[PDB]
Amino acid sequence: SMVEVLADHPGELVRTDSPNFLSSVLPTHWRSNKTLPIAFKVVALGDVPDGTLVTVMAGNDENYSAELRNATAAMKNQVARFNDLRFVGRSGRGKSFTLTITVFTNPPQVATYHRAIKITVDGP
Ligand SMILES: [Cl-]
Ligand SMILES: [Cl-]
Repeated sequence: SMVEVLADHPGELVRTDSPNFLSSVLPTHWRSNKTLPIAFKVVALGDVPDGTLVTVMAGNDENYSAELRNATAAMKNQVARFNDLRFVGRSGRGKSFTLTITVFTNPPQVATYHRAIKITVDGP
């Protein structure tokens, strides 16, 4: 249940654009190819079997799909923890990326992370 899920992770999860998923918090601006400060997690509020895969993609109007590293994780106890997601492709200082989340239930569901992320060679 959402109340129970919030209660396992108080103060750590944010809405996605889908009522069925929450996520951990990403930086607003990060350095290309740098390890993230908070390992990314996608949390299912609904039933998602263990082993269900989750993949993320990043892009914008200039770049349909920016390079990522380690952009797939598997659900376990309704949480998919990405061990080492990295943002490699750069948005530049003037634009940011939207991060789309795909959860490979049958059939797959798509969610979007709740903020844009800027990726530059130097970072913030
Ligand atoms: Cl790229
Ligand atoms: Cl850049």
